Amino acid sequence: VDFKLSPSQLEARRHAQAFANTVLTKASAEYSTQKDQLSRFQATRPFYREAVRHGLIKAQVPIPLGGTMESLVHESIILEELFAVEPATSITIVATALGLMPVILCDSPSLQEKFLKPFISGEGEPLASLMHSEPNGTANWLQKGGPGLQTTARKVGNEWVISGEKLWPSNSGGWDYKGADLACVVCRVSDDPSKPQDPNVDPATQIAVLLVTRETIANNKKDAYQILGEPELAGHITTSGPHTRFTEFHVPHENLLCTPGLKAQGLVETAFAMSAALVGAMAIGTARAAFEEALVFAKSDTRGGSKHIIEHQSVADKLIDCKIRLETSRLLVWKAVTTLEDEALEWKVKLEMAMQTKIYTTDVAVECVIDAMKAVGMKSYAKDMSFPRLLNEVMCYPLFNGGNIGLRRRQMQRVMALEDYEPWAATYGSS
Amino acid sequence: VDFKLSPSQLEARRHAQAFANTVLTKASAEYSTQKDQLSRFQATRPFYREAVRHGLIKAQVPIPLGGTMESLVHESIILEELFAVEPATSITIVATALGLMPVILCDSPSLQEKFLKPFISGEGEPLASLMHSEPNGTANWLQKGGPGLQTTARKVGNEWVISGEKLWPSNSGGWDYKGADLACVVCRVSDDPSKPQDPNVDPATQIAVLLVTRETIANNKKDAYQILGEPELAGHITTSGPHTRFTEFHVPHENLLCTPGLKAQGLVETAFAMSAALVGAMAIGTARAAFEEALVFAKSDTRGGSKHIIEHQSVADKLIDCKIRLETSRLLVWKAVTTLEDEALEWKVKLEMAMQTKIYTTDVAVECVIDAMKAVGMKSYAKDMSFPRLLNEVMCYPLFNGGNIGLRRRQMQRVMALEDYEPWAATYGSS
Amino acid sequence: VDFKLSPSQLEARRHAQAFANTVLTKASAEYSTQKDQLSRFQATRPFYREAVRHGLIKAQVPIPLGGTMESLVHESIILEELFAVEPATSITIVATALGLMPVILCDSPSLQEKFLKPFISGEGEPLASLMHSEPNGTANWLQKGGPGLQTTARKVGNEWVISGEKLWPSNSGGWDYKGADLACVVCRVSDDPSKPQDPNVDPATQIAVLLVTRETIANNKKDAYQILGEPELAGHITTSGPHTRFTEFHVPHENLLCTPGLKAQGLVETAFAMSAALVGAMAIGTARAAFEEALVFAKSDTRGGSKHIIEHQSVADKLIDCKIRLETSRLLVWKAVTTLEDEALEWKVKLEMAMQTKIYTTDVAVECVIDAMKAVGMKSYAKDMSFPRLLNEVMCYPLFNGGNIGLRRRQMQRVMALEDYEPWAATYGSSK
Amino acid sequence: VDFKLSPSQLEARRHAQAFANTVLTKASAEYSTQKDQLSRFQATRPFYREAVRHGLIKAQVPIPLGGTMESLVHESIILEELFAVEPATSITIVATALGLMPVILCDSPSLQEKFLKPFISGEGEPLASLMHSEPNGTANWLQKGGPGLQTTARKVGNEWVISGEKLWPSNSGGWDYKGADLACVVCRVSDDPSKPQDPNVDPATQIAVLLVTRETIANNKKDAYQILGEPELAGHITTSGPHTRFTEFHVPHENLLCTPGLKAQGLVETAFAMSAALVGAMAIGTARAAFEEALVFAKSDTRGGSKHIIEHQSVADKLIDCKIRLETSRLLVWKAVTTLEDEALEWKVKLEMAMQTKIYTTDVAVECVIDAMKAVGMKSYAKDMSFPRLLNEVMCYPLFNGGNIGLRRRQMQRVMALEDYEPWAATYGS
Ligand SMILES: Cc1cc2nc3c(=O)[nH]c(=O)nc-3n(C[C@H](O)[C@H](O)[C@H](O)COP(=O)(O)OP(=O)(O)OC[C@H]3O[C@@H](n4cnc5c(N)ncnc54)[C@H](O)[C@@H]3O)c2cc1C
Ligand SMILES: Cc1cc2nc3c(=O)[nH]c(=O)nc-3n(C[C@H](O)[C@H](O)[C@H](O)COP(=O)(O)OP(=O)(O)OC[C@H]3O[C@@H](n4cnc5c(N)ncnc54)[C@H](O)[C@@H]3O)c2cc1C
Ligand SMILES: Cc1cc2nc3c(=O)[nH]c(=O)nc-3n(C[C@H](O)[C@H](O)[C@H](O)COP(=O)(O)OP(=O)(O)OC[C@H]3O[C@@H](n4cnc5c(N)ncnc54)[C@H](O)[C@@H]3O)c2cc1C
Ligand SMILES: Cc1cc2nc3c(=O)[nH]c(=O)nc-3n(C[C@H](O)[C@H](O)[C@H](O)COP(=O)(O)OP(=O)(O)OC[C@H]3O[C@@H](n4cnc5c(N)ncnc54)[C@H](O)[C@@H]3O)c2cc1C
Repeated sequence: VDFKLSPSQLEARRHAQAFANTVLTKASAEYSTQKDQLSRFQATRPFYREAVRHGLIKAQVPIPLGGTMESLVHESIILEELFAVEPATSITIVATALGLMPVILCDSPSLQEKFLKPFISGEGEPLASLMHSEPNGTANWLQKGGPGLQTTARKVGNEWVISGEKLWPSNSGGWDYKGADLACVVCRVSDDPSKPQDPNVDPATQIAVLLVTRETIANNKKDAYQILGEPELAGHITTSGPHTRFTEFHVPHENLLCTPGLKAQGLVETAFAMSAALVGAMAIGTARAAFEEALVFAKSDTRGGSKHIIEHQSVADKLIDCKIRLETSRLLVWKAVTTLEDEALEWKVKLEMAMQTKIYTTDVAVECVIDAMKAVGMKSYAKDMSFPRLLNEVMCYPLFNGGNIGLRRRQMQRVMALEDYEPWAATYGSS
Repeated sequence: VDFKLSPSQLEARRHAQAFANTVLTKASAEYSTQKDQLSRFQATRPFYREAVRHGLIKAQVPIPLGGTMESLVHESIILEELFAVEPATSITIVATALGLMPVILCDSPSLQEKFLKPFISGEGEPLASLMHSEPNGTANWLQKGGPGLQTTARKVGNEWVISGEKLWPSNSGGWDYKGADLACVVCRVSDDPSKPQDPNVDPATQIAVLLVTRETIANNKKDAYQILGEPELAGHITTSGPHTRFTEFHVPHENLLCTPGLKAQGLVETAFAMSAALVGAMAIGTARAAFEEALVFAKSDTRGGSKHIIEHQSVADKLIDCKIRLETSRLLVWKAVTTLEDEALEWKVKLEMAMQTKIYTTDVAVECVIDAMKAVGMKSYAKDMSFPRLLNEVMCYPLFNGGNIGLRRRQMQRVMALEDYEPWAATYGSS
Repeated sequence: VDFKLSPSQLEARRHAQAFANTVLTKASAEYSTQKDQLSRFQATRPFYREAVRHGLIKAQVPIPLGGTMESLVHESIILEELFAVEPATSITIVATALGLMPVILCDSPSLQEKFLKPFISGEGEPLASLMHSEPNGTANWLQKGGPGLQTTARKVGNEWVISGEKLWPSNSGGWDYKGADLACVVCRVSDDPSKPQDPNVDPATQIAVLLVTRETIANNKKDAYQILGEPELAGHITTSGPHTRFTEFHVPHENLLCTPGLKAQGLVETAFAMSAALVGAMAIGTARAAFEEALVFAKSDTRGGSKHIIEHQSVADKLIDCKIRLETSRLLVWKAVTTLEDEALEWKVKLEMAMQTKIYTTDVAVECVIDAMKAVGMKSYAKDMSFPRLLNEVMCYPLFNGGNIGLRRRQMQRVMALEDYEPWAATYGSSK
Repeated sequence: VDFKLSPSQLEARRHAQAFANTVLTKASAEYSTQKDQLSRFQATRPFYREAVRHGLIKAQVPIPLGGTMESLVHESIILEELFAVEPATSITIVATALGLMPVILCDSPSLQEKFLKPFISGEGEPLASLMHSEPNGTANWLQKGGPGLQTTARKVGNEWVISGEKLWPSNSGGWDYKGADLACVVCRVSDDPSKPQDPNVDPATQIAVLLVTRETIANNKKDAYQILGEPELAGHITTSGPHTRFTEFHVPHENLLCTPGLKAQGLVETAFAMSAALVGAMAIGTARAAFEEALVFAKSDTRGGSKHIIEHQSVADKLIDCKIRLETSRLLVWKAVTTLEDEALEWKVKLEMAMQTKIYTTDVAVECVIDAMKAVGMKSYAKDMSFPRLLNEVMCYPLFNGGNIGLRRRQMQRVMALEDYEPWAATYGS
């Protein structure tokens, strides 16, 4: 076993660090003045432009598919460096990666070649979005006997017709509310949308993913695709994840990602299991920023006494606790992405590892920031330090990309409950 | 041992509820338009006027002194209800109450009579402020061999001169920066302000409190009292606790609160101990709002499944923990304030009890809000729910009114180390 | 709202401390030499005898029933003091109180006179036991469509016939495996125990509670009542809570506590709700022993340093955390028992408050002992300090008297899910 | 970066599992029958003899020194599997390993050849002990201004004379109270043993380590080495770790491990930093055993309901928390022992990683056993299940090998305060 980093992993970090300090630091001046989420998203566009120019969007796509992604560990290193400085724009890149994911993961070379083309080109500001989440919630989307997804699709002649709404999909409306360059819209197949899901059919068998571009939207009536709102978020205030409504929205059959059913469900699951592991690097960056600020304060400030506050056992204990959390978190992330990439392992082993990573890293990032604030004391509470930003940003992570309580713990529980569950298969091999 | 609320206690609750619901619910429409801390604070003035009209500022002064304060339990119940709805204005009442505490507590009926006058009157918008906090910190203000406080007073004729800076004390500059109606100003006595605090005298013997009114500020040079800045706070965005420089600020010897030394220190200590216990009522209110919003949602939203989410064991567990935290917190506060009102108990017993309460209630209120958010899920992260505001507001409590790590734990630690410490004396009497 | 203790409350404390110090401290010399759980329990009998002679068994019964119990706060005070010193015997008093509770709680003056008599007499060592728990578990006993209690009862002639097994109930086989003086056996009614519980009958309608005395077991054939085993416990090593089998065991109709069904269930629930609140006083006692052993040590020992270890912030933070846990716990127990005594409040309100109390106090006591051990350091791991004993003892509380995970949180969850749930009813009263 | 185990790491696992199953499972029948720490310890001798015969004492010594230790990850793997079955004897192997460390780590080929020889032989049941801990405690043993260690040493001609008491060093008195085969006794230098440590000299500059054998004990007066007492322990009931008193105990100058001072302290510091990391494997072993037992139970028992209790979210949440604690702990331990083997990293980087690991893994292993018990419920409280044993064993770890509160957090805080502290040097290089 090995923990050493290669020259190009070391370079990937140097490059991501450089980008963060030279480019992303300048972003606050532009978005801090805007009146709302959308404007603050729009003021972010030139920084996403620079990220594309630096190859960061191209690096969200595997090498065999024309991108530059060297590995999932390189990816982890990049995300942590970025989120250590400024989640603005950084969150657009990662939201774009998710959106590309069902396409990256399908076994259809011609579909990939067409749809990933803008994203590997090294230019523009193309945006991808995985449109899964809904106003009514999705923790229970695969629950047999339940409502199911409220965005449905039916086949009409040689087209699919989407009806229903999405909420929260990052990047989905695009820069101008005329759409992301690529959106993957997860639908429940229903022939009469006003009929409840059949309580006797397994919900996973009814799942379709329909690709939807700016062109698809142009080719529809204006009212067929409405943005009804843009949530005002506690943190990550520069992202866009609108409330969209599809009313008799027409999509070409050739935009069906694969055959509706368990394969389509499996592509969503694998995309979201991969983000589950990666999202830990986001959490580590944010909490690393809280820890490093507090550490530098504690080593340079006596707080009106006769020694630096790091010499007080209780200040030390908090920073120790922060340190341990960050350390165990990065290890777990790296273990998990490395598990995901191992072709010898059963999916359920990869899935379980990814769930654990998401649950642990996200919950523990929150503790890390709060402890860092407690250690710095009253000064962490005013906006001339980073903490107020960090505090709101960190609380996203346990909630988002499938909430720990409703989704990730339930997915893990389900694997653990199977007869053939091998707890240590990712470590000690399969028995 | 009895827990039953009196008719006067239930009236105070009803009364505080009616004020919060009819008056403080309107506050937000006003201050959300303003674009900085002071603008927001001033927009709060009409609601503080209303609070004086409802007699809330007068309810802060005991009966034997012309105010209507019935008991500390009444006060606990009042603060809980205000904070469960709106910390705007509510925070001003409490900051005013802290400001008046040292006057309320001193041996001197003529000073009590002259300075409390505008607060017991029922008219105007009088503000008070107890000015202890400094830019360099205060956790070590009483450390022997330390630099002590940096706000110092010297005796020059029939006057005291103040040199130094203050940060954070809420209300200190009044509505307009011409000063609070009654500021107490905790000072280190130094004949030569440019000489370091002598490392050989207990710092608690150099303490002096000087009463500074809007009049004193008018009877001084325009450059003798300056507001250097106003912190943009993470939460409690409508409060004012600015950066204040005293340069050659002249104060009448008659405005001296008591004898410099252990008595002056004891007065600051007794004031901050009372606020330590009462701060838990603010923290309970903020957390109670988080819990009840989460509870109402759990009991009425299925989150796209077949049953209300409270029916999920993991969701219920979160709410159970919130509930427990809130219940133990309230008991501890009521026990704390009762202990402070008992005249048979030594001071160290009331101190230790008050310290516990500040530490517990404020740490646990943060947990309660985060858990409530986790139980609600993604929805809790947008501003059509209260949680974003509550999260920011709740992170104030472990940090403010003497942070737990630096101040309250060491105050408690000092007491427990004393040779004659009786841990259970507030419960089973002294032996 | 008022926290002062009365002279009679201060007397209950003094009396219990004196009892614990002078009597209960001699018990270890006796039970430590014994080779198994039963022997350790038997070696405890002289100390239970002394408990009776000090009237501690009579203070488990209300005054209106000929007992000397003054209140539930008095009770809580007494239990903290006893558990702060030694849970041997102390556990037997409280097991007995639980076993007496269904009888104490019924509305049947003649049964009370009859069955409670030996416990109010100040004589002998009479044992009671609430026999509910079972080999297969009880967290799901009331689950519609589940198998339900495996101890069943059927009426034959003017008698009931008990079939099946209990496990865990303290005192249940009495001093000698010939039975507690009074056991309340919780059964599910069933005419043919070979048949599964009916999945369309609400389980709570099928509950029965049968009084089983030493007289009742003597009147049965030898193999109708058998002790099959005695669990060897991590802590509370001197308590007895055996594995009992009933095979065709005959009980007289006159010993049925009340009509089978919801009223039987309500009796069990009420008793376990009361014990839920009082179990917190037992947790408080154990943890307080830990906190105080550590506090003393921390202010007497420098651990080769120049200042007493209480003077290190990390050590203080532990003790501060222990103290906060003990103070908040005690407040909650007094709040809960006080709420339970409040006639103006609905059952749901009392139940919820008791569940919280059990959950909080028992979880947090564990933490309190572990932190105290961490504060003292390596020395806390050797049997010449109390900690090894306290750590095994404290882990019982979250698991026993209805575990927090399977039972108590489920009970509280269910109350919280009711449309008419008022969270602060016990503080601010009901909104109609 | 790589997580894959080599063929020989998987073989070391198989070998440790098989030995734990075929041999260690029979230990309890012997020691349970016994009445006190020592007799329980002595009842363990045949199982150590089998550990030696299986090559396990030899695998505690590096290959350059004639042992068979393949690497510190192999070691981590070996200990995890041992402690997941039975800590008895298992503990004796690691106490021995620690007691050999300062000889393994010194740079003195003649001391190494001489003192490591019994332990690489494959024969007997030789024991080693690192005798550092004392009745008055050791968290403050390096405190300038303090009393310092209370076992002192002074030079008399061409020998050293030891004066003081040790408490807790596992194995120290050997099997029969006539001493470990090798003990490394750590003393403070004091010409006058009744004189208080000079408050003006750095205590680290006065540390000495003296090698004591069964022969050094034999060559002394009967009453110069007294075993005063044997603590009865909450768990790990089969170890010996006596209260020992040296009164005028003569050691040949040649048995002095190195030059007194910073270097002797450094040998002790490195030995305990290595153990600080490996001690995490033990804690994983105990906690894994708890977790596996609770998992098997939850997947096959309905607790009188209609479904396996693992289908209840509250139960699954406990097992998810245990699983996470174990997974993070193992990753951390492997990161730490690897960090320690990296010649390119400075010591303070290695120290800090090791302290993190001891603190995290041992704290978290406790919560893991307790959460496993709570998921299982009442039945976990009785001795027909493993939990009562596992509960007492697991509380050893946050407290032993330098307790977290007094020793390991202070060693870590001290590193974090240095001007040159690089938090991420072990991950992102210097
Ligand atoms: C809304 C609001 C209202 C406020 N109202 C008032 C008011 O009315 N009047 C007033 O005077 N102040 C007020 N303040 C400030 C408040 O009282 C703070 O608690 C005060 O500034 C002291 O801060 P601190 O406890 O973080 O200590 P600091 O001195 O700032 O220390 C900072 C941190 O350093 C560490 N530290 C320092 N010394 C030690 C030590 N000896 N041991 C262990 N750790 C140590 C601790 O981790 C501590 O948290 C207000 C602030 C806010 C935001
Ligand atoms: C910045 C940001 C980016 C986002 N990116 C995307 C994106 O790119 N694409 C996308 O599709 N979505 C995205 N989302 C949404 C995000 O992925 C959410 O996690 C998602 O909406 C599901 O939320 P939830 O986990 O709270 O589930 P919900 O269905 O909203 O359930 C909420 C809560 O109900 C409870 N609950 C419900 N069911 C159960 C159950 N069966 N068992 C136990 N508890 C239960 C839990 O407490 C849970 O937390 C984003 C959101 C944000 C803020
Ligand atoms: C000293 C001592 C004294 C005792 N006194 C008595 C007594 O006087 N009378 C008596 O009858 N018993 C007594 N007991 C037993 C005690 O009351 C136990 O709590 C009882 O056996 C039930 O145990 P349990 O809560 O673990 O439930 P179990 O039914 O055994 O379930 C075990 C575990 O399964 C899981 N589980 C099962 N169902 C669910 C669910 N629906 N949801 C979530 N999780 C679930 C939980 O993790 C639970 O902890 C005593 C035990 C001891 C050690
Ligand atoms: C099975 C077993 C095997 C062992 N093996 C060995 C061995 O082989 N060799 C050996 O030498 N020892 C051994 N030990 C002892 C073990 O290494 C202990 O950790 C050691 O004695 C140190 O104890 P301690 O950390 O509690 O510190 P102590 O000095 O005993 O202090 C105890 C407590 O005091 C407080 N404290 C003291 N100073 C401070 C401080 N400055 N700051 C904050 N808190 C402080 C802390 O809370 C600490 O936990 C063994 C013990 C056992 C049970």
